[PDB]
Amino acid sequence: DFAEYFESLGGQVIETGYLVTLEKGKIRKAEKGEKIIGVISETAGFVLGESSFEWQGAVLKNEFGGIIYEEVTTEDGVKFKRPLPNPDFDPNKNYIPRSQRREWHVVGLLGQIAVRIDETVKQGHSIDAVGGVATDGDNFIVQEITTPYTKEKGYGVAIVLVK
Amino acid sequence: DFAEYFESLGGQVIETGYLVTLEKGKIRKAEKGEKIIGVISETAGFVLGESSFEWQGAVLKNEFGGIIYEEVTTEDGVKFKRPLPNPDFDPNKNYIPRSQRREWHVVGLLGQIAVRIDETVKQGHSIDAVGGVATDGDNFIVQEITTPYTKEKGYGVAIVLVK
Amino acid sequence: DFAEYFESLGGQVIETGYLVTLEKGKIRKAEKGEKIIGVISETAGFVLGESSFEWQGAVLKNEFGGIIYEEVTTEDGVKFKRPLPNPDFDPNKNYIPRSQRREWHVVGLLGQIAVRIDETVKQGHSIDAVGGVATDGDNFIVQEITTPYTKEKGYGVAIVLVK
Ligand SMILES: Nc1ncnc2c1ncn2[C@@H]1O[C@H](COP(=O)(O)OP(=O)(O)OP(=O)(O)O)[C@@H](O)[C@H]1O
Ligand SMILES: Nc1ncnc2c1ncn2[C@@H]1O[C@H](COP(=O)(O)OP(=O)(O)OP(=O)(O)O)[C@@H](O)[C@H]1O
Ligand SMILES: Nc1ncnc2c1ncn2[C@@H]1O[C@H](COP(=O)(O)OP(=O)(O)OP(=O)(O)O)[C@@H](O)[C@H]1O
Ligand SMILES: [Mg+2]
Ligand SMILES: [Mg+2]
Ligand SMILES: [Mg+2]
Repeated sequence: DFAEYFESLGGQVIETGYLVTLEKGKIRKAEKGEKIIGVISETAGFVLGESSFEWQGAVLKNEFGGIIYEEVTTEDGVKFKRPLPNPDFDPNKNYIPRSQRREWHVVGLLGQIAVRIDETVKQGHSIDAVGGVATDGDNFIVQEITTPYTKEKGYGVAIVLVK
Repeated sequence: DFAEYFESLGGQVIETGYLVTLEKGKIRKAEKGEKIIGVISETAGFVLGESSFEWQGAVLKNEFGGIIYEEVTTEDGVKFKRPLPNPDFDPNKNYIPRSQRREWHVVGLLGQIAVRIDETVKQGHSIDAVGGVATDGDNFIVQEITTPYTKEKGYGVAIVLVK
Repeated sequence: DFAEYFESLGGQVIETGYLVTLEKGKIRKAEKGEKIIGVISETAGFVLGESSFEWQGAVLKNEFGGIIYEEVTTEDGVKFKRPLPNPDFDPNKNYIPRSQRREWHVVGLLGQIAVRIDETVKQGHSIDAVGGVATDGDNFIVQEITTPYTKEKGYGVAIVLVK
């Protein structure tokens, strides 16, 4: 799937397959009526927001998150743009990537993503969520149930085409 | 466009430009009312699901399609994770990529994608599908008709912005 | 965000953060009721349509934008496909990339994108657009207001999750 890095609300840890929603700029399990933005994913071929690499703040950024470049002038003026390092930056601090912190999740936003399902979910049918687990409903299109629902497990797994 | 690999229902071959839908976990031409998931595409800059590379099953995967890693222990315990090869795997078998099998299609899910249109389709207007060909309707936004509809050809081509 | 290159309608220049729509196959600021296709973006990790590289026309393309390949035959017939150069192509012309022309914009279509907001926009709430600036409404989900609305500036900045 195509995915993005998001932060869980309580700094929780939402296991893969649960449908997720936003509350105060963070992700949690999705209940009914609530809008499903995606599914926690381990299958993502393309994911945005993994500063992996350097602290997300190493360079300053404008109001729209874009790297602020200073314009440097030289030999009667060859001009080039170079990034504008943060005042708060610390090379004394040691950086841990987002794919190693626990508050950070890979959330799949588009494509075939495997989802936790209940007994209600059917092939060729849409879905809602309660407890973050899928249940027959209004959204996306269930591709195929891949590991069928059992009461002992509490869940099954279907591929849903999230768009 | 941003796209994904899908399998056609009868192991068919759906030519590029046709709008497509799902039936029992596979793709076919899209008729009316049916949900359009995408368009067969030759313009995809980013496509998921092309194992290209190795048999999709070389390594085992959990219930959510994610690579199962075994935890290996060493000199009083340096620990690292290594993939867990399939029992069914055969290095005696010779592997053909998905971009060479005929049941596998590049399906464009997001972005400007060229679509087969009829006489009804107009600029700045939405679309439906019948026969997999576009027809004036409710979905997406027709960017521009690029090769206008003729009865002799049976179709025209418009760029649609699929989202 | 995941983004695409688009051309502005009057060959304008739409600054980053404005919501945008289509009119006659081109982008302009989005007003009310109109469909929001995206937001001008400087944060795009993946963007399609930047020929960067060579004139978009160097090679010929079929009716669906896909590279036409000629089939070449050799020593009793090893066959390979090679691109089919345009009649109109000029190696006497010198090529300027799309990321340097002014009519070409990076439009973010999916993911967390920073957007210009008014006084009305709230956290956890949907949006519409007037003047291309966000205003409380029906679309997407406002993640967090990052630079709060002031009358003196005329706008604030919120992260919206465009899908
Ligand atoms: N001022 C700083 N200078 C350099 N590195 C920093 C700074 N603040 C935090 N870090 C790095 O970030 C990690 C822990 O802080 P944290 O990443 O939670 O801050 P953050 O700015 O909110 O980033 P994120 O949004 O990725 O959580 C450490 O790996 C540390 O190296
Ligand atoms: N058990 C196996 N071990 C190694 N390679 C295999 C195995 N089964 C199939 N293949 C490879 O897959 C190709 C044909 O089988 P096929 O790919 O249809 O199986 P599949 O597992 O359904 O994969 P896909 O979902 O890509 O079709 C051949 O290129 C062959 O090398
Ligand atoms: N016939 C041609 N042969 C080679 N290069 C060309 C040709 N026409 C335009 N260009 C290149 O394109 C740039 C200016 O023309 P322009 O790109 O607007 O044409 P275009 O085909 O509409 O491309 P785009 O859709 O990117 O605007 C120059 O950098 C020039 O090198
Ligand atoms: Mg943080
Ligand atoms: Mg198969
Ligand atoms: Mg042009």
